[PDB]
Amino acid sequence: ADREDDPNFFKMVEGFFDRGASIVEDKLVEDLKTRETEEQKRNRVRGILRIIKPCNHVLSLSFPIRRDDGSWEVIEGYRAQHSQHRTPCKGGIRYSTDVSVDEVKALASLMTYKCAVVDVPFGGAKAGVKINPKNYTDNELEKITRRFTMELAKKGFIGPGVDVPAPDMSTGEREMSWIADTYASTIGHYDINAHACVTGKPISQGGIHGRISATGRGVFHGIENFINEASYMSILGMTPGFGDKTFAVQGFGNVGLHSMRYLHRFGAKCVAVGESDGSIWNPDGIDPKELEDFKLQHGTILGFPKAKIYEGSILEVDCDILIPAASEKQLTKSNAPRVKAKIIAEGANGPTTPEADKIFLERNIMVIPDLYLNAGGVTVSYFEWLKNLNHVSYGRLTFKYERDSNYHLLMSVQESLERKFGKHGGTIPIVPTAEFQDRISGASEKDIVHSGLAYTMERSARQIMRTAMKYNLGLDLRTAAYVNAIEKVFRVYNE
Amino acid sequence: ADREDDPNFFKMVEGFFDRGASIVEDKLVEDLKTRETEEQKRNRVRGILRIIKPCNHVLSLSFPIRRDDGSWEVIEGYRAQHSQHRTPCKGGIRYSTDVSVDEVKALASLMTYKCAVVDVPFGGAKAGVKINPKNYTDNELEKITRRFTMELAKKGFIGPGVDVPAPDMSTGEREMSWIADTYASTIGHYDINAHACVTGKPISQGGIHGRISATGRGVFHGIENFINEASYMSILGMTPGFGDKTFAVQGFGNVGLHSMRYLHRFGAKCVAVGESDGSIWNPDGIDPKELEDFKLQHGTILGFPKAKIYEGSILEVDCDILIPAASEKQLTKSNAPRVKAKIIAEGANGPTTPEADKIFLERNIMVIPDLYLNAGGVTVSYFEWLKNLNHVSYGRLTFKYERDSNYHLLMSVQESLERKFGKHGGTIPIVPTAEFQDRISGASEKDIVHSGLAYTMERSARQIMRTAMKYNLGLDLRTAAYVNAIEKVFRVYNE
Amino acid sequence: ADREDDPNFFKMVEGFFDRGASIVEDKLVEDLKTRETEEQKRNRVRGILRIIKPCNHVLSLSFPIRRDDGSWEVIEGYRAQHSQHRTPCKGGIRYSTDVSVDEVKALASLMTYKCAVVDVPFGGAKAGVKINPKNYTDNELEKITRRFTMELAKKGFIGPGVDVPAPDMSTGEREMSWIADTYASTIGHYDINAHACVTGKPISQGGIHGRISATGRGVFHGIENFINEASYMSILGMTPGFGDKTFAVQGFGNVGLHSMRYLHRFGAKCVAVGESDGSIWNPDGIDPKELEDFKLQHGTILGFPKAKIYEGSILEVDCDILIPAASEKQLTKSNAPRVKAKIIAEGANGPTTPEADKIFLERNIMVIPDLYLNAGGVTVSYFEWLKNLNHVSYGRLTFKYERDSNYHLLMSVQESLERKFGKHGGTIPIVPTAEFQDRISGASEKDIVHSGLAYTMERSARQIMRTAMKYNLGLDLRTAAYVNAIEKVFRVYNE
Ligand SMILES: NC(=O)C1=CN([C@@H]2O[C@H](COP(=O)(O)OP(=O)(O)OC[C@H]3O[C@@H](n4cnc5c(N)ncnc54)[C@H](OP(=O)(O)O)[C@@H]3O)[C@@H](O)[C@H]2O)C=CC1
Ligand SMILES: NC(=O)C1=CN([C@@H]2O[C@H](COP(=O)(O)OP(=O)(O)OC[C@H]3O[C@@H](n4cnc5c(N)ncnc54)[C@H](OP(=O)(O)O)[C@@H]3O)[C@@H](O)[C@H]2O)C=CC1
Ligand SMILES: NC(=O)C1=CN([C@@H]2O[C@H](COP(=O)(O)OP(=O)(O)OC[C@H]3O[C@@H](n4cnc5c(N)ncnc54)[C@H](OP(=O)(O)O)[C@@H]3O)[C@@H](O)[C@H]2O)C=CC1
Ligand SMILES: Nc1nc2c(ncn2[C@@H]2O[C@H](COP(=O)(O)OP(=O)(O)OP(=O)(O)O)[C@@H](O)[C@H]2O)c(=O)[nH]1
Ligand SMILES: Nc1nc2c(ncn2[C@@H]2O[C@H](COP(=O)(O)OP(=O)(O)OP(=O)(O)O)[C@@H](O)[C@H]2O)c(=O)[nH]1
Ligand SMILES: Nc1nc2c(ncn2[C@@H]2O[C@H](COP(=O)(O)OP(=O)(O)OP(=O)(O)O)[C@@H](O)[C@H]2O)c(=O)[nH]1
Ligand SMILES: N[C@@H](CCC(=O)O)C(=O)O
Ligand SMILES: N[C@@H](CCC(=O)O)C(=O)O
Ligand SMILES: N[C@@H](CCC(=O)O)C(=O)O
Ligand SMILES: [Zn+2]
Ligand SMILES: [Zn+2]
Ligand SMILES: [Zn+2]
Ligand SMILES: [Zn+2]
Ligand SMILES: [Zn+2]
Ligand SMILES: [Zn+2]
Repeated sequence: ADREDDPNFFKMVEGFFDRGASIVEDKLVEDLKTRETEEQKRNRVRGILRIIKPCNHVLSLSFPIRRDDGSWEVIEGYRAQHSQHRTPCKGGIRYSTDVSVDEVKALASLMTYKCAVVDVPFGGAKAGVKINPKNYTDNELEKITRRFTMELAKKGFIGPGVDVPAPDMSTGEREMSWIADTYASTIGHYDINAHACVTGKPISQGGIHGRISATGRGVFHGIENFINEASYMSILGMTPGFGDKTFAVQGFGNVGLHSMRYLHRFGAKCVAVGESDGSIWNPDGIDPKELEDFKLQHGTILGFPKAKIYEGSILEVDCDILIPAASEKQLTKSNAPRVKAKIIAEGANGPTTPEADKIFLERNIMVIPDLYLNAGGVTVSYFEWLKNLNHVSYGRLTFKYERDSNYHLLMSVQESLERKFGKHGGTIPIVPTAEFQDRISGASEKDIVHSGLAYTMERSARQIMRTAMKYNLGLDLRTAAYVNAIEKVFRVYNE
Repeated sequence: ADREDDPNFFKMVEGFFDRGASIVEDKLVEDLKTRETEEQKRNRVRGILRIIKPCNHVLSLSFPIRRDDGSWEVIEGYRAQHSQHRTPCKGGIRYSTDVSVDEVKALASLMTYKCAVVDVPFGGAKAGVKINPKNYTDNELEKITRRFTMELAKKGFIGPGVDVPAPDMSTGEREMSWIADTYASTIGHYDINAHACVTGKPISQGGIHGRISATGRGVFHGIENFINEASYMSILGMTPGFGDKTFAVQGFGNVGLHSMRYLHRFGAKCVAVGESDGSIWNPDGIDPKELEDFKLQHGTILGFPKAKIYEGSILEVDCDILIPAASEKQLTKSNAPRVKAKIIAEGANGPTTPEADKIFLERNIMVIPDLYLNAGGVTVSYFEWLKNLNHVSYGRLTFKYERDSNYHLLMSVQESLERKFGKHGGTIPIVPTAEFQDRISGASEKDIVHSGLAYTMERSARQIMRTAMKYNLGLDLRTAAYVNAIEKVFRVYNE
Repeated sequence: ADREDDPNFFKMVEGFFDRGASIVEDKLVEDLKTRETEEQKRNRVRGILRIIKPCNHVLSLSFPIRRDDGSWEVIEGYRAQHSQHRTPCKGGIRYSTDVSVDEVKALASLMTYKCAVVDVPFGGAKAGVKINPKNYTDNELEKITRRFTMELAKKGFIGPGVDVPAPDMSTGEREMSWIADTYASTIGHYDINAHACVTGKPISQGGIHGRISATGRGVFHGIENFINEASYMSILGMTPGFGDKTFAVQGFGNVGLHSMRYLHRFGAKCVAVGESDGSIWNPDGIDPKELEDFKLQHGTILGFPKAKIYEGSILEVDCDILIPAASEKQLTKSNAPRVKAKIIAEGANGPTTPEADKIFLERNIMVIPDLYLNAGGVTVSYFEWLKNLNHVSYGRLTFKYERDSNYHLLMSVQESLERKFGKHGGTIPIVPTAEFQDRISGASEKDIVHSGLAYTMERSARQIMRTAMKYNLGLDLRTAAYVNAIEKVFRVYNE
């Protein structure tokens, strides 16, 4: 959404993909042990990547909606299913007038690779409805998200075993609660797992802890996994830890709000927030809760008391971490050289262009790629789907057993020691640390979503770092991610 | 029975609901953050509350049977589903002549509120067939069970993801076995979950441990949690603990007997048991096992040696704990004044009417409401359903692994204690407690049923107790319960 | 093919089953509660058994294939399903020219009793296709197994909850991956468990760790569980353990190879390998990894540098353990007199005829029977089917949480101890041993596969031993197995 650096979104991801695929093409051919080796392996690798790139299924919908004034409006909509190498497909629904089959094809291709980076067992899919939800009433929105769902279900583009959606820009809990309900009510009344047909749902309708803040929490973790690796902080020329540093977020939505929230909590200082109508600034810090508070009461952030209204690209604030948490293609050729930050935390899906990437590369700015950084969402989504399939709130059946097993464990160590040091020690009590006391009943659902997220973010950071160093990609972390993703997906097509 | 206090079962439970519905009314109202405020909320609340109360679907059957002698007899039956706010619906099949669409309706609703109290994710449901089983041969009872399953199946009132029935009065393992068999042999031949279609099954047919005795056991756990609470035991004027307590039991069925078994087990003296033809009595104690033996032997509890035949309402026996475990509407305004017991443990479904509830409160008899006490049934039926869904005996895959790990964990405390106390300590064997040795391979199925039930019946007892004290219901435990059932259900309907 | 002791495979297996039944007939009768005592107790038992013996269903197939050369070829095939007392049926697919309806029938019956022995909740089934796989192309072997999958799909002889096939002779990962796909391509396109329709799948395609290796790994465990019971090695006249031991293996396929791997890993010297074009032999040891490389490089074992072409029945090689791991009816009345080994571990399916079983009995030769010994297969098959159902890799969500739990757990022992022993201890570190360090995150998938298998095999080993002694069967391990399989399947037969 720019001027003279606005590449076709799908091809822009194909561009990233194609790059990380030459980095491994040698590795893939060497891997494949096919008896007809040769270039008849080089090419059967060439064939396989050629099948991965294009979305397998796209469905373009035109369906009518009775507006609230009575009039009829033909509402446009698409869901692309990138890959089935794992079913079901996974990916959000976006309500925007930028929605096009190519944008939605791209977000789709971005989603399989996002799930490969964090080893989430879904092929990618994405959906968009070409509307601007500020122009519609809640009742209209409901009328839309439901009719969109009925069309998806009858053509096989939603369903717990075939394709599971999620939230995105201008969608969220509410519209997730609608989709779930119209599918379960119609196409899947007999389907035991009907409410696993979409993620992002309200806690009470089958959703999971922290799903709303999930993408932003995972954003904090991806940054932490690098903000603390001195290997890179050296190459950057700045010091480890969050306690030093300063950041600005583009976008105050589910991603941005929660990206701010957590970075602030662990010490970092938010100097600048912006949305589609302006940006505010104050190097002394902006408290996410006051900002949020103000945002909720005023429909905008502009004119926040404890900050100035910043004239100028927030992308170009003076800060250490810039977090694009709005939409795509916001860091482009023309404005990359003015970025002033050292780290670009890609909250959003593909907010930086290939050619901004190259500016950042040689300008020694670390772009942490969307592929990995915003996969907090699908992770905690996958957890939500898994919650649905399992039909049990994590911990429920085992809390009392482990609280029990653990005192009996602890009591074993007590008794053993008292058996030996009869009265020299006397009564050796063996009791939980405050922190083991919290852990003592086993993981709760909240427990699993935080730790399982961390585990994923730290592990997928690692195999990005291990892969970045194995190929000397330096700060080009993006293509390192597409290397692991291309790697894993090819494996499925391979065997 | 009772002819002057025979309220229509559905409206009666509707009453209990409404009551609890009022005390939350201000709470629910202030919770919901709807922007359109003031009293558009208060309507919203009794608007949602007005959808909860009525049953969504009720299915009336008339189907023919060929009796043994060769005649044709027509059997009528019903199944009511009260909610789908949780899929599937859960609820028993009862075979009595009292069955009417209405009692099946009230029973179903009761099941919805029940599962809410007890955090089981099922909407309530219930069936009934208008036969006295006693009057049919085993072969006939089979035909009736099967054809009634086919009717429920075709019209979609049974199925693992729609509606999982279960036992009730005059049905047990045997019948569920036939239900599960004709379902899975016809409609379910393809369902990987065909045997999750019903619960209460023979363990050999998909059942779970202790599902027969599970509602009895949950009765005990429910009584215990209060009887061991000094706050209520002061108010009630009785000693904490089961040691000094005497109790009587109306009904000697699945929940009748096993309630006796577990209460007798932990120290309570069962002085009297009743059935549909009379009661027996002995304030020196009746042993469940001897009584069970005699009953299976002579089809009647009457004429049991070690206890006299008690002339009169066993409900009115002198005792600590009165446990209705028969049909509904047995403690009424007629006989509520002269009950004698200080704790009513509603093992049966809706056994004390609201008129009695009133007397009991200002008499300061404590009523543990069926809502919370007999949920030990679904809770294990929920476990059985979960067992079927997972297709593994709990523990099977982890027994050895957990056995080994605890051993190496224990070993690490040892090798570390010796690493410090070189030889003044010597060799310090760290060994499992006899009880941690039982708990060393991890929880078996049995362990999950026992412990999961215990956790459940207490976690729910606490938030009942907490809600009694927050709204000063004192001993109106039922009203706190519905207050919690409502609060949890309402949360679904609006969010 | 033995020209004087070739019983019809099905009847032969019926004999083993008959044998065991008359042993527990008195047992089944006495347990049977039945009011109708007497011998109408005996006759229901024998009627039920009369139901268990015959296969419930057999599908015979004729379907044409157009060969690579463009000619038309009528491929015959079979699937028999023997029991549904557990759904789905389980059992391998076999490609051979021996595949007859009677052979397929026998193998399927062998599956139901096999899973009964190892407590794998599957009725048994088996399919063959009457082809020499050596005589067809990869392309032709795909058209065949794909069309066979379609024939099996459309008549209900494959489906994740109806009948889950798996590998067997001349089938493997590559065929399973086709079955799985062909099924999930078509019929199962909406099935959330389409990929659980078959086991043996590649790991990237829903397979499980070590399932190729699973069966012989259980052959190892099953031998191990017997080779270490002094009671049985006494009777035998051999030393406990693998230390000094020596074995020959008929068959070098998926059972033969890994049986030979694992036995070799834990001591034993493999002295003969054999296939269908001959045997090799070397008393001083055949290293399995060597023989694999040579096999893989030469498509045969004959002329393996480190052994001599053995001439003469591999079944009569001098060794401690003879392992038939090929086809059935290898050890027959003609050559059983000449077998020389003391433990016959039946990794194959039905390798030993009944007349040869008799000879082995009175020769004091312990045949560890197929029924139990090669059930490592289904068990790990079971594990993968569950893997597919649970849609999560084992441990994924709990690793990080368990790590921190154990560290705080130990940290609790540390600080508790330091609180007592102020400075007379000083700093009392408590750390994981090396072994508990490996388990400190919880069980990985392979962890479960390895310990789950081992658990299953030791437990099943025991209940066979337990049965043998109680029935004074001594070395008739087979009848002990059938006696458990009959016991277990019966008792499901309750209405
Ligand atoms: N769970 C999720 O929702 C996940 C989201 N993502 C990605 O992160 C991005 C944001 O998602 P989310 O934050 O949920 O969407 P939301 O709609 O919830 O929040 C959107 C934010 O972006 C701002 N914004 C949009 N366009 C611009 C612009 N051109 N210039 C400045 N600010 C702008 C909006 O401001 P205004 O309100 O003024 O338009 C708002 O602050 C998307 O690209 C999404 O794909 C990644 C992973 C998961
Ligand atoms: N899982 C369950 O079974 C659950 C059951 N409940 C409730 O428990 C109650 C009993 O269930 P269950 O015990 O399974 O039924 P059963 O058929 O198992 O046995 C019921 C017993 O109650 C007796 N009885 C019935 N009505 C009367 C009466 N009016 N006066 C005296 N005795 C009577 C019967 O006597 P006879 O045999 O002589 O008729 C029989 O002995 C039911 O109301 C059920 O809804 C609640 C939660 C779970
Ligand atoms: N999961 C499994 O695979 C399980 C298999 N089994 C049983 O084990 C046996 C084979 O399993 P699998 O290893 O999969 O079969 P494979 O297809 O893997 O080949 C087995 C081996 O047997 C050899 N062989 C075949 N026929 C003869 C013969 N007449 N004389 C000598 N050697 C012969 C083959 O050599 P050639 O190539 O020359 O035929 C090959 O080395 C069957 O009985 C099967 O049912 C038991 C449990 C599970
Ligand atoms: N937008 C917003 N979300 C919040 C706020 N406080 C908590 N949350 C989110 O609400 C969900 C539940 O929060 P909590 O109940 O406080 O528990 P939590 O897991 O500690 O959540 P976190 O505070 O993010 O770590 C989490 O997703 C939180 O991120 C808030 O002030 N604003
Ligand atoms: N009718 C009857 N049931 C019993 C008896 N003993 C146990 N049960 C129930 O039958 C099932 C099998 O009993 P057990 O295998 O001993 O299991 P358990 O959990 O240790 O038994 P309990 O703790 O007494 O419930 C359990 O659900 C018991 O509750 C009995 O003597 N009579
Ligand atoms: N056919 C064959 N299988 C092998 C060979 N080496 C290992 N495997 C099997 O392939 C699987 C993958 O091996 P690993 O990742 O090393 O796992 P593992 O659990 O340590 O396997 P084990 O060596 O049997 O203990 C396991 O089932 C191995 O048994 C081999 O040389 N040939
Ligand atoms: N749409 C979000 C999350 C998708 C999901 O939760 O499935 C993303 O870009 O990753
Ligand atoms: N009908 C039983 C519960 C049966 C079940 O769903 O398992 C009750 O009223 O609580
Ligand atoms: N043919 C194999 C089947 C194993 C499986 O089901 O994977 C056996 O005899 O056990
Ligand atoms: Zn349409
Ligand atoms: Zn959280
Ligand atoms: Zn009908
Ligand atoms: Zn029990
Ligand atoms: Zn056909
Ligand atoms: Zn392994």
